[PDB]
Amino acid sequence: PKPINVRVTTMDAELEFAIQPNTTGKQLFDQVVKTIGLREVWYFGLHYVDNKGFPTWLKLDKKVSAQEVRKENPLQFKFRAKFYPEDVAEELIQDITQKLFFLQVKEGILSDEIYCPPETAVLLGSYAVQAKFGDYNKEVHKSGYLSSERLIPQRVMDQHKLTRDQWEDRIQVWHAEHRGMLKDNAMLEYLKIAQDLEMYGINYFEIKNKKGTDLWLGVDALGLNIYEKDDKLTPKIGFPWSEIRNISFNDKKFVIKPIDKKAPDFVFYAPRLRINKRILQLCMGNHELYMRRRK
Repeated sequence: PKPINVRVTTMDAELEFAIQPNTTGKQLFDQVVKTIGLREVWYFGLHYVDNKGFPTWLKLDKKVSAQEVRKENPLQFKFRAKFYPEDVAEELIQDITQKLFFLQVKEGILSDEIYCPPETAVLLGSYAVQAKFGDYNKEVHKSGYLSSERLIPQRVMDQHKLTRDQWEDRIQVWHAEHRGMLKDNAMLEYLKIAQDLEMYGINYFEIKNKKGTDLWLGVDALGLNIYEKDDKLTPKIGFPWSEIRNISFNDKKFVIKPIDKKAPDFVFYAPRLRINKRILQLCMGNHELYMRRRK
């Protein structure tokens, strides 16, 4: 039948090939991972922009052609991590997987999505520089060698009095300390530091309690967190996956039901059904992976 042209990018590559009207999301996903030689498939998914302009995750047990992908030639998909390990250093197996996590997390730090304090930004940048440039080399890494790099999150640059040049100098000092460090190990060290950031690995959603107070829900590899609207850093209430019997989803509502029956149910409301559906998907996926690491 009539071929459908698609294009899939990962953090550092683009793939372009054709699929058929009957091709399922799983079949497309399978073609992608096999092409790049990635086997740790449980972390990843394909997202696309729907016909209304909303980023959406591709459903694997459904025809690609049946999912309202923005109609264009080629269809555009991004292959990205949807789930994060609990500890990158002990769980990730392949260099490719580790690289794609490094690139994706670094993107979120450099875009200011993931709050990073200044000294951490400098340490992180030093590993990214070691990964990209290799060992510091006086001979070729002369002043301004970091001039065209996005090194530091803009919000960090903005809340301080240092200049671009001075940030570079701080990174260079740390870059010099990493001498001999192989690229894959620099990426791993980067991820070990980022993992410790308070906003790392969390999807945030606007929600309200029954009182109508505006809050945030965070969903991550470890469980659920409830935050006050003005502070995404420090949870007010935490619900580890180990402590959750069930999360019921009814229309716009959610109800977190504890394993400990002596604890009460916690009820929340999300503003749009679209968002609620995605909360459900992330809860399901993270809970499922949580069980695996333990058994």
